[PDB]
Amino acid sequence: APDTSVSNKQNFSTDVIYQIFTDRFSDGNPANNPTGAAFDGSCTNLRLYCGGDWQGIINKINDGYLTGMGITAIWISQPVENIYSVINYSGVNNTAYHGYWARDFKKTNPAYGTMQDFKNLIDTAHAHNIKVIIDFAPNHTSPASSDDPSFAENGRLYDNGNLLGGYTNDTQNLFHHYGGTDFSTIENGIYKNLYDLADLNHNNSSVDVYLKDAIKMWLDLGVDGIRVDAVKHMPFGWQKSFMATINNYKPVFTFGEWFLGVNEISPEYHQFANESGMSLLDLRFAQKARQVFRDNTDNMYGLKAMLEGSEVDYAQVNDQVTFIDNHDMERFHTSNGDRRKLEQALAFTLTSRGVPAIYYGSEQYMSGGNDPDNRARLPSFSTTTTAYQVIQKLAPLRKSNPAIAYGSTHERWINNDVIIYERKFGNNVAVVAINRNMNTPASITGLVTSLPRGSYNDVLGGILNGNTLTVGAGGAASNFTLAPGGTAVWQYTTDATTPIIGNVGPMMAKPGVTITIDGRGFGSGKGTVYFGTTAVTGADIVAWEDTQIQVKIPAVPGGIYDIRVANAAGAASNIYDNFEVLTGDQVTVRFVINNATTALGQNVFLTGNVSELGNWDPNNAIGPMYNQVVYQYPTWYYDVSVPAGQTIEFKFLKKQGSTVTWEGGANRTFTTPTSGTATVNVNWQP
Ligand SMILES: C[C@H]1O[C@H](O[C@H]2[C@H](O)[C@@H](O)[C@H](O)O[C@@H]2CO)[C@H](O)[C@@H](O)[C@@H]1N[C@H]1C=C(CO)[C@@H](O[C@H]2O[C@H](CO)[C@@H](O)[C@H](O)[C@H]2O)[C@H](O)[C@H]1O
Ligand SMILES: [Ca+2]
Ligand SMILES: [Ca+2]
Repeated sequence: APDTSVSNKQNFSTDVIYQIFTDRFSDGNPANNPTGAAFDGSCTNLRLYCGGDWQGIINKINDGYLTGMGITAIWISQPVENIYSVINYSGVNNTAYHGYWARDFKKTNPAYGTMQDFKNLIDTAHAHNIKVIIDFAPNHTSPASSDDPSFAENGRLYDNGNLLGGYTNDTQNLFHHYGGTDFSTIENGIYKNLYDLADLNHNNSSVDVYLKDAIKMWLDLGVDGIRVDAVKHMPFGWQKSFMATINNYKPVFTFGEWFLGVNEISPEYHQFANESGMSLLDLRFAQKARQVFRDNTDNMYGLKAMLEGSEVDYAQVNDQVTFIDNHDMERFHTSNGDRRKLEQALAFTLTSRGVPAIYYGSEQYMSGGNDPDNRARLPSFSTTTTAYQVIQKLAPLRKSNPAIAYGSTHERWINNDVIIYERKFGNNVAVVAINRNMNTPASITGLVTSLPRGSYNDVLGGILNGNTLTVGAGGAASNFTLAPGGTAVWQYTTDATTPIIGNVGPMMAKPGVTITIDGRGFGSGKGTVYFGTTAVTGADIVAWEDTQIQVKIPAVPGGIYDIRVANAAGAASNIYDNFEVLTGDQVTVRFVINNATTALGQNVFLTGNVSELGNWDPNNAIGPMYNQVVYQYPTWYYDVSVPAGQTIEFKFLKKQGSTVTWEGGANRTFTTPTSGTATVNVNWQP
């Protein structure tokens, strides 16, 4: 199948995602609406159900509203059954319209529809070449007070109708009971409760296996992607085993949100984005795009520097999901805001690297403050707004032009208010020019591009005051004036003759998993795939064609490998790095060490003899370990993903700056479980 086929569940950079709060989009079946205090058909109380469902999305795919726009992926609210309570917080009533207060991850939320309606949604979407991404929030169940069991449904968790337990009188320890987080430390935000949400305990084998069987079920129903909620609030080691479960079973694109405050970007934000096996929502992209296109708190050098920083500080910049607003921020379009600012921000995101997500209602110029104001029902299904037409013209180029789906980003011209960047992949080119200044025309001189000679017509059709670009010999464009607010897109596509890899998915799996390598110039004759120096040929390559290769991972040692393709004539591609071959299936083990006293700046880490523990390299050791909430200093603890069913050797070590202090004595050994979790409790060997 080609790389752009709806069948490619692993990579999404040729797609445009439309993010739908299911309840606020379209009520196609009123019979399923919540009644009573839980419902507000006028949708003026934005904390209640307004009635929107999966038949509403099916109807908007069928009648062409979403396909007319060129949307190839929808991201919907979490599909699982939620609590039915109307909770009153300080006079204001609240319901699970949002889908985040789960109670059974194996059933659907009936307000959205039945299992047959979810299947009709998947088959309709797929028959119209639309991929379906779902939210999945394995961090917690719902609001609960252990002191007051009558509040809400007391965090209760069910398994396909069978009650597993509640927050009050949790004798099985399905949940954490450390109090509520004050967000002071990452550790404090993982093991304590977020607000009043019953925090699930993933170190309990029953919660662990349940959440993994639950996501496999949704993979079997045909979903094509998962957005994992609250990744900043769950142990990294448990998330790595959760990702391994998906990838070793039916790998689909998975991403989450590490939230960063205004310009406060974290290393661990990037660390996790590189280590976990999942992609992140690009907060830095959205922040800078609002600072430059919306609030004018920074200028085009700020935007250039963020686009320059991302290509090198993300391992997979093509898997980062970009956006300009979403459910957690004020809407980009404000009341006194010029609509052209939104239309430029949209054209920028749709032609920029990554996987673009469009928040529902953007194209209908919705405005609103933060939650719940940014989640109003969308007011209209007009197919003639300028923003609808911008998406309609640009979104197809993700499928048709490999430079927008996969290419590099190079600023070809810039000043305080203007940027012209080129996107490049092999022979394919796209150039985009944006003038954010709404009163001054910008005089463009000396623009050089990679386009061949020709008179390129603006793909946007002049809608955002764009112009034709006249390109001469050597990519030099003749000068032009970019209109106030002007935006133009020019492109050229041809076949590549050489292999170029644009994306690989999944990026972490064990031997024998089929990975998808997407790009151009692979050719129709089966060739060779390299994991490091290891050649994979013939029947281990499941499918080979010019834009897509599907190949089984060879039985190589666990660790990080570079991938490379050679077509049937021996021409080799660029190197796709940072691919993690896992030693096998994973389980998360908690490691606890007592009597490890440290100095100022000295922390405890773990390493051992498998790639998952860093293969005895102190710089690739796991940690720093934790020591405040589940256990207190001098006892340190940490949840680590390790290969299932085998004996690993390992040792702990303290590290302050460059000095590694190893504990003495002999190496420790431990035989990991086949599934579920385990705890290892040891004492510092001097
Ligand atoms: C819990 C969230 O924490 C971090 O993001 C916050 C961030 O701290 C704020 O500064 C920013 O202004 O808003 C973000 C959303 O609160 C973290 O990195 C996020 O990834 C995480 N996001 C999730 C988590 C929850 C799960 O409940 C959602 O909240 C919902 O639950 C509350 C309480 O039940 C409801 O009343 C809300 O209406 C729901 O949105 C967040 O929206 C989601 O983004
Ligand atoms: Ca309904
Ligand atoms: Ca947690």
